[PDB]
Amino acid sequence: QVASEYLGGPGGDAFDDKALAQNGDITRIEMQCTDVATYIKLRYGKVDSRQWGWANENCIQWSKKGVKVVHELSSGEYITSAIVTYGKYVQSITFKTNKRTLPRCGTSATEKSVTVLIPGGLKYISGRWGCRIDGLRFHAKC
Amino acid sequence: QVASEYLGGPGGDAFDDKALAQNGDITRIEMQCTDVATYIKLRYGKVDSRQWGWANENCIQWSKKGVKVVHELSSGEYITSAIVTYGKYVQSITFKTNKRTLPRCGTSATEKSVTVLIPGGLKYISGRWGCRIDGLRFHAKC
Ligand SMILES: OC[C@H]1O[C@H](O[C@H]2O[C@H](CO)[C@@H](O)[C@H](O)[C@H]2O)[C@H](O)[C@@H](O)[C@@H]1O
Ligand SMILES: OC[C@H]1O[C@H](O[C@H]2O[C@H](CO)[C@@H](O)[C@H](O)[C@H]2O)[C@H](O)[C@@H](O)[C@@H]1O
Repeated sequence: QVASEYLGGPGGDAFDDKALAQNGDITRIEMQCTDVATYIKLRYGKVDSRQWGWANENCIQWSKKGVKVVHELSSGEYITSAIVTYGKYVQSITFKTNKRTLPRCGTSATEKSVTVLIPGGLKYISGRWGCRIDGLRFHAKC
Repeated sequence: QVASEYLGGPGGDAFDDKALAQNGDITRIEMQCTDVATYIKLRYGKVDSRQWGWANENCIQWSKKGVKVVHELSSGEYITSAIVTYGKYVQSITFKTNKRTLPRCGTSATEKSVTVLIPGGLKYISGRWGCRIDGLRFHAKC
């Protein structure tokens, strides 16, 4: 059960998709994307997680909201790396799969950048959330 | 298994430790170090690789040489992060493990930098080499 280091800060509430991933492979990525990433929501098999971020509409006081971005993954498509910029919060996320690169969620990439290899493909994510994505951790199929 | 991008230039000869890595986890890191890193040589279990770099002593016409730096990894110690600065060649390499940060090899770190995180630990390296380290690629365990 390999896992990256936790990337981000201590705010928000803890979430962990571990149990949900027992449905199977990640089949879908949903995020909300502006100058930063404001939520992430993965689908394991047929089942979506909760919306991890943009806890409520009044969050518009502390950041932009953004556009709902979906990447449906095809059979046998696995997320094998992520470029993450982060500090107190997750700022931007760029996923790469064994089949294609995907656009960055979060047009600003000015904070500390890190390229995370995800051995075996991404199995699931954990992290912390509130108005946005306080932090992420990548759990690998390894 | 999952691997990073190739970091560096097109010169030298390709090398690949994949087959050697079947002999075990990385137990030792040897590099030659001046203002830049001029070779790298890992040990996989008890099996040493060839010296990847500093092909011969007249390489001194094209860069400084540097000193031999050896770091032995303890049992259960693995490389979780590599900061590489590079351009036409690899310039500097800073390894971090799950137990410590090792000193940078290559005192100059002015070239383009990338921090590669490897959850579960680096399994092996590949790349290109001649008088120095033309390029490096990092391979995870799955
Ligand atoms: O509701 C008041 C606060 O809203 C935000 O704080 C929430 O969301 C943050 C980012 O996800 C979390 O770090 C934090 O713990 C949550 O309370 C806003 O960022 C705060 O500045 C507001 O005080
Ligand atoms: O053999 C003379 C050459 O030495 C150097 O080139 C070798 O090492 C380089 C760096 O590792 C490689 O890029 C190159 O492929 C090798 O031939 C030097 O860089 C050359 O100028 C010399 O001709």
